[PDB]
Amino acid sequence: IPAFHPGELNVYSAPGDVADVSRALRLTGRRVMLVPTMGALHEGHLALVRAAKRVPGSVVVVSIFVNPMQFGAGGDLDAYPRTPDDDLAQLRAEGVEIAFTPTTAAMYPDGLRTTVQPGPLAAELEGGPRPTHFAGVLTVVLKLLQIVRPDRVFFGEKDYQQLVLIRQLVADFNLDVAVVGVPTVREADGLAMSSRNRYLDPAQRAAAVALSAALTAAAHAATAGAQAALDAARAVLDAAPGVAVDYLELRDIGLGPMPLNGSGRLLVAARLGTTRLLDNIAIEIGTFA
Amino acid sequence: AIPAFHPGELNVYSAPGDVADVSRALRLTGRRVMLVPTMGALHEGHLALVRAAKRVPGSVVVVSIFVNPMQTPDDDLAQLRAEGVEIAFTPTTAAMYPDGLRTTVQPGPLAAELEGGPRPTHFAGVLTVVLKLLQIVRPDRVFFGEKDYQQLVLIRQLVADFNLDVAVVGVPTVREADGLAMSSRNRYLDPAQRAAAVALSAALTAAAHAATAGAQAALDAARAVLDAAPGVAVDYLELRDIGLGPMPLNGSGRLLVAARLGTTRLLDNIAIEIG
Ligand SMILES: O=C(O)c1ccc2nsnc2c1
Ligand SMILES: O=C(O)c1ccc2nsnc2c1
Repeated sequence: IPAFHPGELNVYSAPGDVADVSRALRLTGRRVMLVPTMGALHEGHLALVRAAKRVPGSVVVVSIFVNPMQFGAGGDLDAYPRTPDDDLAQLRAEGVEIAFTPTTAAMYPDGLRTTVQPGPLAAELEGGPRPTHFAGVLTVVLKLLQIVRPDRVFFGEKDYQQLVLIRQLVADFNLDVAVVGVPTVREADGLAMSSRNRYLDPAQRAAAVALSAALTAAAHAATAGAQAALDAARAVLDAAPGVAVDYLELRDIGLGPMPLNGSGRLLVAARLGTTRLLDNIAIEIGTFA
Repeated sequence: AIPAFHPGELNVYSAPGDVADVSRALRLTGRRVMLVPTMGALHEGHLALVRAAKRVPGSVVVVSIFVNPMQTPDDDLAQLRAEGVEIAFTPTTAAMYPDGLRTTVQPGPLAAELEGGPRPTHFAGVLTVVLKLLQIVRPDRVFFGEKDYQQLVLIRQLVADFNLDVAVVGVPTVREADGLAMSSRNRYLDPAQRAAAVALSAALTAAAHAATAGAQAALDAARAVLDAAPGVAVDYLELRDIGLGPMPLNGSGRLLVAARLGTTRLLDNIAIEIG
């Protein structure tokens, strides 16, 4: 065990260090909560930390790691926002006791060798033109769960397809961890919080409200059935200046090889300039809404 | 409430949640959980894995028996009983794959080589079920035979690459009196094939002793012995480093062979020390 100073923020970069501290904590009965992040932390992340914190006897581990394997070549990786000074200040403000900030060399000492192969859901939606993306995400989340061995792991619903694939990973590999999905945190106008919102100029920021407006409109229209819901969202997106829709799809909650029944998820992805935004919402169809 | 566990008797569990609960409860009581994965049809080679697991102080031995569709019950169970194994884990296919084949493990490029030649997806299946069994049973140590050497290397890659907290223990191949590596396939060999099959081990041990004269003398001694046998179709005979990369100029390596006798595919491998 490296030093662990309770009541303050302990930062570990070595996987063996956080693994040893985590195990020692669990053996003294603390329940270890993991919040995996890519840093550039905002209130949507602090909502995950806060949910983890309110679990009785919890110690919270927040990982910060910009995982190269979920990024495609073509500039995305070098462009991802890195603000580590701010990130650690926020965690200290929140009373988090452990930040895990591994190096690429420590995570990938053998490059890409054994990896996770997701099911067919990973080839759709965000995965369509980024066919290796979710293999990257599931591989890193598997390693983070094995290093930290948390009791529960916390993800935002904003990246809903990712949350679903993570539940698949946990079920399919019999992982002994509870996956907690936490509702999206939104700006006062409805804009889903995201580290990539910083890339919208004032006009794009004004226009971006159309995603959440479209989704909320669709959720209320849905008393009138699926067609109405989808046509309401499309009309709102169509009225928004310079919002370029990539997909808008209504699916079952598990996103899967089941037809939509009464409860669904409506998902949108759109480009504003170069910035791609995602959002989604729970939908109840007809009698159900 | 934890399922029933009776110390000193064979406790059989078919439900993954049950063996998980019992393994967790036992480890908290000061036992060290040892896992021996098998596909049943047990022979002396499997009992040597059991015996290695049993000698760890505080051990409780978990033997899984599961025919992995992706890669006699009573008799197997009696053998485990006679060895004093306290837990057998006998899941159905449905209990292991309740959502079918969905998230799986993709091995590194080693899985494309050697055995991965005729069976390109074989090792994805083995690594997937191995990862699952490790997560269900969460053993301190997991035991595999050296006879499936490439499999063992790939397991060790799985464990390192996914940061798994288990010790992988490789146990030397158990052999018949004439050196033939034990395998349930040996029983299909007719008398002429069984007599010729001894060339695999004879070639390898000849090479291991010829290796004081260097790598080419070792390979040439092994080929000469295989060349002296009738009806032995050699699929490969390769000298690699101990992690199955390229053999270095000297130092430790491993020599692997595979051959077909009739319809039966046999494999064998041995440590080699170059010069
Ligand atoms: O930073 C996040 O929003 C985030 C969201 C999902 C993640 N999966 S692994 N690391 C992740 C980080
Ligand atoms: O029965 C065996 O010889 C055997 C050998 C290796 C295995 N990896 S998973 N299940 C396995 C079973």
